[PDB]
Amino acid sequence: ILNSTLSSPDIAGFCSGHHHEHLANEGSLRCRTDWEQFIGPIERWGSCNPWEGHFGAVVLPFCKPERLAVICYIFEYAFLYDNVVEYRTVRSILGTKQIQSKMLLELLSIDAPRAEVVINSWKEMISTTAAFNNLEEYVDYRIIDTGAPFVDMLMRFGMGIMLTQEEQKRIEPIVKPCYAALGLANDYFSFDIEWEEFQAESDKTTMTNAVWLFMQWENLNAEQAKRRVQEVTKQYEQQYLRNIADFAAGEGKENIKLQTYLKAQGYQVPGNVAWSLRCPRYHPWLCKEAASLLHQDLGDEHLLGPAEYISSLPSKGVREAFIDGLNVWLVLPDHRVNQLKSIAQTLHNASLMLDDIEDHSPLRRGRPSTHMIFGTEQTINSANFLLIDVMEKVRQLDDPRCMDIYLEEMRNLFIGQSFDLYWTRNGECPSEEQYLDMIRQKTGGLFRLLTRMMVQIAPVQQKGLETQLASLSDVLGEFFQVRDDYKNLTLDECKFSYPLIHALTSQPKNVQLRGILQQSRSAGGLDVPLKETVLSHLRQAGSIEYTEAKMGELMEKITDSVVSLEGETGSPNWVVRLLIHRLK
Amino acid sequence: LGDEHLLGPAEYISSLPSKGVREAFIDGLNVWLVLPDHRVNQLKSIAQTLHNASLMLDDIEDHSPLRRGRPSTHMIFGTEQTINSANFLLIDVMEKVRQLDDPRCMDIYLEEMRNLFIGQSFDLYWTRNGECPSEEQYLDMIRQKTGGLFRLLTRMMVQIAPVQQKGLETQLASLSDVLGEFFQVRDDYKNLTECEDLDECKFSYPLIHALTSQPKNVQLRGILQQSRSAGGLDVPLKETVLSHLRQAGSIEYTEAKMGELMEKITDSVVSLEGETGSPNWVVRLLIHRLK
Amino acid sequence: EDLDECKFSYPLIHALTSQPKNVQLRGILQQSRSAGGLDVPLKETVLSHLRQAGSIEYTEAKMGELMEKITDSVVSLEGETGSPNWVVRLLIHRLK
Repeated sequence: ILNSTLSSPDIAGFCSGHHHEHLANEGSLRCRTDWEQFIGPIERWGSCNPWEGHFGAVVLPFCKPERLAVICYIFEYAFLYDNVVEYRTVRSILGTKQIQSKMLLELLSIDAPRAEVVINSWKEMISTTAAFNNLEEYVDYRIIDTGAPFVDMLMRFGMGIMLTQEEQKRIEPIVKPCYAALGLANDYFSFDIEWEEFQAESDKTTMTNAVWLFMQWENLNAEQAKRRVQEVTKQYEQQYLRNIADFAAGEGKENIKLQTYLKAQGYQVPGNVAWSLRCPRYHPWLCKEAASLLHQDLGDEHLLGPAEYISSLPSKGVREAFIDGLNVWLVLPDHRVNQLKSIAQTLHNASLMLDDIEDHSPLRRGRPSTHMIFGTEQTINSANFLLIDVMEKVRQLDDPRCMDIYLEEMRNLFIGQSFDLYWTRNGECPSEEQYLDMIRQKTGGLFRLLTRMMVQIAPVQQKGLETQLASLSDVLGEFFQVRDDYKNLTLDECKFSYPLIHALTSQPKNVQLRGILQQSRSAGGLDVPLKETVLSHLRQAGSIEYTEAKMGELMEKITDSVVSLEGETGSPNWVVRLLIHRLK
Repeated sequence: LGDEHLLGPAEYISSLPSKGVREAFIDGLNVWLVLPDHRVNQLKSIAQTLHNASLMLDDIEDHSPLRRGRPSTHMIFGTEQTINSANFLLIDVMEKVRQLDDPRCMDIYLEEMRNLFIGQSFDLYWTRNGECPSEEQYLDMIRQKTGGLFRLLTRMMVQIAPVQQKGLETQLASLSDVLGEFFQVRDDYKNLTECEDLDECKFSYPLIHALTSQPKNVQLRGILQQSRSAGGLDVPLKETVLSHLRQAGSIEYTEAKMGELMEKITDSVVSLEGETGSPNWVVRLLIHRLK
Repeated sequence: EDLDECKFSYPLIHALTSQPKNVQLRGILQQSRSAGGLDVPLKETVLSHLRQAGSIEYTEAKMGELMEKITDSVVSLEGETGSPNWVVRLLIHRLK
């Protein structure tokens, strides 16, 4: 039911084929006031056209009045949005953002369905915008460069109707006359000014416009450049009705909606034609009387809990005693010495707490493990928070760059433990060199962190020898890992270890060993006497002998690096000598 | 030796599509504060990274094989490897924080990532041991767990921004606490209306109103115990639970606090707008989008 | 069912042979062993990683090149025997 109640041909050689006013007119006006508020000063006459129709006045008088005011807001906005597309800089982005959201808030206020396609079409049109040969390829350029699909979807929003894609492909050739018309029809009048702007566009490439190409494509100047447009548009309008007659003879014999929708889509071509004839937007001189007309117109426990248990178990006390030794070489105040020992004790408890979960270890030190009294996940939280509690203490000891050292020896710490976990789930034997670098940056990483923090916040003069202590920490981090593997063999997770790499690198025909390992990774844990066999093979191939060739080589390089420090710095330290002896 | 098996879990959780809730909110607070554009993107990486560390851990404690469709990280890369890379993303974040060029920004970060972890500790009690919480303890657990990533972004965003503006933190922080309630309560309501809401024996808002009032419903406290023994109820069982909560009216008492939360959120935006005097339509594009 | 026990097939071998750093593929084929059954959501993911790495494209080559060797060899046997085998072509044709 098209309402002509409020909706009131040879144009320039071609073209053979709203009463709410202020509700629409002022609705457009609000846009200009709002846009100047946010974006920038008002400019070239908008969709208004006092005599031949303020866009929607003639272009779409059939839009439902209630949405039309917002559609006129859109009509102005779509114009205004293009009108400029045709601290302050970020505010301009901010100025964009807000008034950008003003439409959606208002547009989604009326209804969802029609907006959906319209929303999708709108950004699609903009995306399409961002050597002419024939007429049709520029039509493909300007079918969506006019915004017409979005506009006729906005016209489909005009009466708030949808065009299903099956019918769309059906009407795609049916509306192709009009779809291609909006291309050619728009240029004709726009060209008259666009080429005036084109003649001022200087840097212009081949000017994207049907008409101006026609002056020089085949040297059919103006009246003949019109004539091909006339040959297009006078036909394209007759052809529109001719195809609408074909539509009337075919798809739209009594097709109700698309018949009334092509009726509105039939006033589209005359609506832009009537609009383009005498608009101040296109003829600025009218602006003054046009403007003159407008002048007339919840606790603490349950998080610290798991940390209390693992910090109250019988400890060996190695990491805590390494700092006790180096301090004699390094000399730092007692207040700052206990601080680091608290950091070392906390961080070490974080590593062990995540261990038993990541190696199924049901007990440690002979007592129940920490993931059996508080749960598997409540333990992970406590670990992920102790990593934050250490950072609060790192700041506390006064230094700006002591934290960057912590943030580096913790990336290296985690980089190595990732590799170990790979080699144990996706069973894969690492090489001897690749195993030595993993235990280098996963056990010695904590020793490095305690070393490079002490050698940085010490009362100066202990910076030249920094490298040497980093060598001790690196050569000693290895020692613990290659000494634990013998203390642990004299595998319940079948963890690849230093003796075991030698076994499966010296006999690549020891089928039995691969089969006491794979039975351990599958059933879960080697059973009691099957471990007896695994010791036997390692005894028949060296391994046990070889591990004391590296426990010795390491034990000679530790004593070599200790000697250098003592002599180079005079003071003979004896805490480290006692610690080294008890380690043997 | 290399650096691939650590960042591996991070890349996978980043890949899967998302919503943009954390991202859009920062743009909403952007036009009340006039931040530069160089700092905001640096501020937006902390939101993506920290929310990703949350997800990888949360799936571990749910045993949910899939997130949104595509599989979870703890089923492609292993629980042990996904926990390790999760703790690395935390340390990675505290590198971006000191790249923001401010001393007390770090203090803010390690003050609201401790309240973000007390809330989770409580939430993991009430599911492993099976203790029905109180209605007010629960409403305090969510303002810290899911409303803690919001306060952390807010207070940081007002400390980095050009100072000028007075103690806007007072009203702006209060917005974050209430917005975290409208998000968790919504997630609970849009589970028992069509699920995995009860497959973890997870206590939600409907389930703490039907369990305190009607305190002799021996049927419900029997199907909430089968969950802890079978690792999740079956489809017919939940239709019994869902019909059980209707009689208690919990589905009706959840939609009553949701309206209050949307009223207190609306009021705060209006009151803080009358102060600044610059209508932030972006926050209203959000507000209608969650109704 | 081939991935249900992770029976190494031609496409899977080429995918792992080509990319040494497709950590995801290594991970899923371990989930297969650790649990016992590759679920459907994971099984769809495996197929995608092959296509992005080709693999399936490589399969057609051998599966078509093998057709070259047999077709050429059968003609050779056809000539020397002096008796046209039409029943081996039927088994061949009903196999394509």
